[PDB]
Amino acid sequence: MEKTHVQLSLPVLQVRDVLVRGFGDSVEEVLSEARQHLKDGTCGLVEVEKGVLPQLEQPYVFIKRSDARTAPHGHVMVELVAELEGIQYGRSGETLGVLVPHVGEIPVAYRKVLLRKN
Ligand SMILES: CC(=O)Nc1ccc2c(c1)CCC2
Repeated sequence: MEKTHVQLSLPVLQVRDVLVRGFGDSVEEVLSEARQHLKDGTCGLVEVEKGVLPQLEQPYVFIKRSDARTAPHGHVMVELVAELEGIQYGRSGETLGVLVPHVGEIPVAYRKVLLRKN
């Protein structure tokens, strides 16, 4: 009975502050764990710039833009896509960032998203 989309405010973390640098050891695990942390309010977002991905652990979980036609209520519609060894699992739009566990790090911003609970 979960709705197809949920509005979330994600803490945006700087890469060098992140204590737990990924969600696990396989594509299926990272997607699962990312979803669980998103549900629990314990998921952060790192914006991708040069140097960021090499400082994080693969497989990566990205949130990517799902629709251009509109962004309801200020929350960009996004979906999850994992990457391992240059191969992506999911096909979507532009990356908003890479998801990581949040364990109390102080964010630099909050990113409002409307997440597809695929
Ligand atoms: C109320 C709600 O939809 N919570 C929620 C938030 C994020 C996620 C879920 C559930 C399941 C998949 C990821």
